[PDB]
Amino acid sequence: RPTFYRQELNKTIWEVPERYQNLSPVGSGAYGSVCAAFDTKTGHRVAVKKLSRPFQSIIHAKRTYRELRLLKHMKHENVIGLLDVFTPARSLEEFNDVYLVTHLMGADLNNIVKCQKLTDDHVQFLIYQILRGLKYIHSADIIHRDLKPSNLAVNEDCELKILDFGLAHTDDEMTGYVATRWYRAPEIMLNWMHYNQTVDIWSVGCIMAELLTGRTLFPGTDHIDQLKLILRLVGTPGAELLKKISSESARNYIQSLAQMPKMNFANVFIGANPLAVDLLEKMLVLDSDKRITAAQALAHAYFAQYHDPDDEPVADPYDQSFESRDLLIDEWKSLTYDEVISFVPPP
Ligand SMILES: CCCc1ccc(NC(C)=O)cc1O
Ligand SMILES: [Cl-]
Ligand SMILES: [Cl-]
Ligand SMILES: [Cl-]
Ligand SMILES: [Cl-]
Ligand SMILES: [Mg+2]
Repeated sequence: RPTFYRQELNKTIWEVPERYQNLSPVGSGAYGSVCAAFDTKTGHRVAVKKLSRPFQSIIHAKRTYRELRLLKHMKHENVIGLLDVFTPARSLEEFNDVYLVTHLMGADLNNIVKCQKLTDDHVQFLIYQILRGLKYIHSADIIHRDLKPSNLAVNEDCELKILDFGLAHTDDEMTGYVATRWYRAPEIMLNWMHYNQTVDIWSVGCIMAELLTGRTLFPGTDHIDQLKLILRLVGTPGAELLKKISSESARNYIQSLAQMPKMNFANVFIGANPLAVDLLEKMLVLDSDKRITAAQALAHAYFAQYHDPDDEPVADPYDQSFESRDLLIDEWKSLTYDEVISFVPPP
């Protein structure tokens, strides 16, 4: 066990191993607080996150376990990984606090999109890396659920990592003119379907469109306005898809709208590479069964310059049976403690 030292930063106590030096606050959320630091063992600049109230309820304890399980599994060049996890506690009986350590990320794709002039080669490389990471995530039967520009880190060499997996966002967070909803698939925006991995491909289509034009694709002022923007571009549901729609709330509202045809994407995305237009038409489909998958998209001709089927790896299997398990707070807490003490750092 390393030696730990204590300090108070912005009214919070931080108790961390001596290896982490020069802690400086960089933000707070509802799930924790974050400090930048220098890691003397590896030489990296790191982000250290102290979870807030990790075991305050059954829901919160299960969420803490879920986050740690996910971060310990993800080992891929285009996905955020876990550098370290620690607790100052010396036993399960005194265990209360959890700290997570990752590489410190600078710019996100929002910063790139609003300030930089992107060539077609830039869009190719950025979307290629998203899809490479998504092939890996989906091969473990994980759904990201929250892909958007602020959850994609990008460095000076245009290299990209996927961040901030959806841990299961409030109704207030998705209300009104908010980027938190602009990238969500139409079948989940009003919970007309259960989540599945095809929702992430819709999000990729929205992101790629925004890199090509510099503008949000579906900036709705509320859920209904956003659905209308979507249906104007892709058309109202055809007979084949309506037959598959199980939700009675969806059918009733959908049938109240005048029918509209799918628009011509070459007249929407003026000047874009025709191969980019073709890929967008394969992502932005209402029938989620018919959307292109991440593995299929990597082989599309738009990525010919970067695609290498011997360098697009899949994940080890990921056991999610805990998600259907009913446990007490202290049982989730003990499971989390086991995962903290068994962590082995990357080479
Ligand atoms: C405006 C329609 C919203 C919607 C509702 C359901 C589905 N179902 C499938 C299987 O893809 C897909 C949808 O796009
Ligand atoms: Cl140390
Ligand atoms: Cl503790
Ligand atoms: Cl965003
Ligand atoms: Cl597993
Ligand atoms: Mg985020």
